[PDB]
Amino acid sequence: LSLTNSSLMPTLNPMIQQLALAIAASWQSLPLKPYQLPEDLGYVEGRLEGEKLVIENRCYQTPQFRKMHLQLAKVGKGLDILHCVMFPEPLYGLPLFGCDIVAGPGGVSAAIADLSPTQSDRQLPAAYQKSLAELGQPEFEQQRELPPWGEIFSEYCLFIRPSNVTEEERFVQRVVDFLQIHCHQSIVAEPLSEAQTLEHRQGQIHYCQQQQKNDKTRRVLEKAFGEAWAERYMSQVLFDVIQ
Ligand SMILES: C=CC1=C(C)/C(=C/c2[nH]c(/C=C3N=C(/C=C4\NC(=O)C(C)=C4C=C)C(C)=C\3CCC(=O)O)c(CCC(=O)O)c2C)NC1=O
Repeated sequence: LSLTNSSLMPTLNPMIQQLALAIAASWQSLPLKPYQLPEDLGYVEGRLEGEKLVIENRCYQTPQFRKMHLQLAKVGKGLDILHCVMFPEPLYGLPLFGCDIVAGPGGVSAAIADLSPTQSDRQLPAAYQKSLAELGQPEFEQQRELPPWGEIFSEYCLFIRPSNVTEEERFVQRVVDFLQIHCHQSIVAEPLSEAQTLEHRQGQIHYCQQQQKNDKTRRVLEKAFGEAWAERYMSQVLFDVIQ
């Protein structure tokens, strides 16, 4: 999963670079297998009437994680995006790790990270609640309220505009902490019952359906590739509904 030869990495916002490295480091020694995206996608570029969008995809799986997708993107010279989701295998009932960072010439505008529930009661498993609580409440000067579709995110969801380098680093460290908890819980998780697996699958389906309501992503994709491409990308590459 080496990022050493990434074409985008050298030109991305430093917070995005550090987060990409931290995600890759978390995954590096796992029992990884490739996950083939639709059309074996790995790098793509598109332009219509405006700026070009350039995307680099990395995607893996393990027995506990159905799909581990790290996607870096740049629109034109200055708009930088990191997208990451670890989709759980429903059999093990783990939450969804996700993060999104958007940055421009004015710095990072949006930083989101969560471990999101899949249970019918919309709660994280008890072990996650406990480990997350023990991190303490992080201090951020510019909190942002989630849009309605963001009901899918846990009570521990971060959504901020970082105010300075200190906050950028605090946010990255909290994502590192989330990944450490997630990787640990994955090694103590056992296969669940058919009824429980079903429940968790539905939580993941709902997560994907709600993520597809995000017009901030959709507009960026549409401006570079058009409506049909954006719909296929969001529904098949980013947030595939398992069935
Ligand atoms: C893949 C391509 C991709 C694009 C083009 C993208 C764009 C993107 N996402 C954004 C917001 C956002 N992004 C998210 C969250 C997520 N988004 C996610 O993909 C995941 C996994 C999460 C959460 C774990 C949220 C909650 C917002 C704010 C939405 C809003 O303000 O309405 C914004 C607005 C930034 C701002 O208001 O400062 C843009 C331009 N994000 C992307 O990932």
